Amino acid sequence: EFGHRTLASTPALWASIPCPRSELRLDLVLPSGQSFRWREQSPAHWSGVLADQVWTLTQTEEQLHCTVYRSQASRPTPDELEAVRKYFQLDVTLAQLYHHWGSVDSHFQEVAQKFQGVRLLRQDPIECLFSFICSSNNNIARITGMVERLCQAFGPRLIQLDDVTYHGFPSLQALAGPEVEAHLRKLGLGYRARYVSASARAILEEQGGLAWLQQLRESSYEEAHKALCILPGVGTKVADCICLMALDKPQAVPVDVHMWHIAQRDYSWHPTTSQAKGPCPQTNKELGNFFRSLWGPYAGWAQAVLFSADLRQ
DNA sequence: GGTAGACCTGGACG
DNA sequence: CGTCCAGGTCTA
Repeated sequence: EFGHRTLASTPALWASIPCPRSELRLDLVLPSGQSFRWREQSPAHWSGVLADQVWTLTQTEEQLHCTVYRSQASRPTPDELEAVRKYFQLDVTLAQLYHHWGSVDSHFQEVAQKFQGVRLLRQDPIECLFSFICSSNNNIARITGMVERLCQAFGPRLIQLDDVTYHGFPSLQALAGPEVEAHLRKLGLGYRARYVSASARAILEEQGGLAWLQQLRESSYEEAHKALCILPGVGTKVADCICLMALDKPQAVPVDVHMWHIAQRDYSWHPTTSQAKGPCPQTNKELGNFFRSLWGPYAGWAQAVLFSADLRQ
């Protein structure tokens, strides 16, 4: 048996974590632009790297089926499945949050019907940092390719399924190496080729390496957000992403075009205390606060719910 | 402190 | 085929 597995082709190799489509919708999470490393190689079967390992994920109505490629084949262990639960944060009950945002908001309660199972992935800081550095002034379609080539170039080779080889996300040492930028431009990363190199070296030579970054999962949102921006290619929008998706700051509200349109069309929002009228540093910060008060401690997850709906719209 | 102007690039539209 | 735009950040 070769190629990517399916629930039908290789039943004996799939374990299932109990999970209803209301709690998680793969087709509304993985390609939604949180991670750029999941592909639907097979219909309803999403494959990608998780915890330095390849997985294929598919879901029924009450179960989420998982299969792992580690050299002996076997269904996922109890601990390997745990890695999956951690990734989708399956302890955070979406049904509750949905009730709360719908309870204190009407427009949400409306869109919160057609779009369920939209949660946040608990991503690794490094992968998330550099992935979202490539997102600025760019489209999800492009970003995916850039991150794919980036990983192929400087990422550890994992395994090969079909004509697809998977790579662990590059390390700081890898991204800081000589002539990385020159290499990354060949991969068409554009002006962001420098941002990656600079940030890799900045973190590893001026900040304290990996330790500095990871220790922001304990810091406060305000602390971490402030900490990130000093990195090249990292502004408020990019920082809010890293915080929200990797740094465990659920109140982080990434403000961008989509969020600014939604904040002008669906909430008729208007910059109260701001000299300007458009997306200037000031307003964007204020806009975020507005959602943090509206939706609360998890204004970030709520954003992701609407943001996803707006994409497939 | 508050502002446009630009950028690498690849896909849409007029 | 030129103008715009996409999960914006860095600049005189």
